[PDB]
Amino acid sequence: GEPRFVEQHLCGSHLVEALYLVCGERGFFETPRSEDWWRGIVEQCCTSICSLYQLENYCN
Repeated sequence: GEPRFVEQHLCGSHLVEALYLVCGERGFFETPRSEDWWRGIVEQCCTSICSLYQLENYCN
Protein backbone atom coordinates (compact mmCIF):
# COMPACT_ATOMS: atom_id res chain seq x y z
CA GLY A 1 0.00 0.00 0.00
CA GLU A 2 2.56 2.57 -1.08
CA PRO A 3 1.21 6.14 -1.46
CA ARG A 4 2.79 6.54 -4.91
CA PHE A 5 -0.02 4.37 -6.35
CA VAL A 6 -2.80 6.79 -5.34
CA GLU A 7 -4.18 8.47 -8.45
CA GLN A 8 -4.83 12.21 -8.39
CA HIS A 9 -5.33 15.24 -10.61
CA LEU A 10 -1.90 16.48 -11.73
CA CYS A 11 -2.55 19.91 -13.24
CA GLY A 12 -0.59 23.13 -13.57
CA SER A 13 2.45 23.32 -11.32
CA HIS A 14 1.51 20.00 -9.68
CA LEU A 15 2.13 18.16 -12.95
CA VAL A 16 5.40 19.98 -13.68
CA GLU A 17 6.72 19.27 -10.18
CA ALA A 18 5.62 15.62 -10.38
CA LEU A 19 7.63 15.15 -13.58
CA TYR A 20 10.72 16.67 -11.95
CA LEU A 21 10.20 14.33 -8.98
CA VAL A 22 9.61 10.91 -10.56
CA CYS A 23 11.09 11.37 -14.07
CA GLY A 24 13.87 13.91 -13.49
CA GLU A 25 15.35 16.22 -16.10
CA ARG A 26 18.36 14.07 -17.02
CA GLY A 27 17.47 11.18 -19.30
CA PHE A 28 13.95 11.19 -20.74
CA PHE A 29 13.35 14.95 -20.89
CA GLU A 30 16.85 15.73 -22.16
CA THR A 31 15.36 15.15 -25.64
CA PRO A 32 12.23 17.22 -26.35
CA ARG A 33 9.06 15.15 -26.62
CA SER A 34 6.18 15.64 -29.08
CA GLU A 35 3.07 17.76 -28.73
CA ASP A 36 0.97 14.59 -28.97
CA TRP A 37 3.00 13.03 -26.16
CA TRP A 38 2.36 16.11 -24.01
CA ARG A 39 -1.34 15.98 -24.93
CA GLY A 40 -1.56 12.42 -23.64
CA ILE A 41 0.09 13.25 -20.32
CA VAL A 42 -2.29 16.13 -19.61
CA GLU A 43 -5.20 13.92 -20.69
CA GLN A 44 -4.22 10.99 -18.46
CA CYS A 45 -3.07 13.01 -15.43
CA CYS A 46 -4.88 16.39 -15.47
CA THR A 47 -8.23 15.64 -17.14
CA SER A 48 -8.30 12.05 -15.86
CA ILE A 49 -6.32 10.91 -12.81
CA CYS A 50 -2.93 9.19 -12.66
CA SER A 51 -0.53 8.10 -9.94
CA LEU A 52 3.12 8.98 -9.44
CA TYR A 53 3.95 5.35 -10.26
CA GLN A 54 1.89 5.55 -13.45
CA LEU A 55 3.61 8.83 -14.33
CA GLU A 56 7.01 7.19 -13.87
CA ASN A 57 6.13 4.53 -16.46
CA TYR A 58 5.46 7.23 -19.07
CA CYS A 59 9.14 8.23 -18.76
CA ASN A 60 10.40 4.62 -18.50
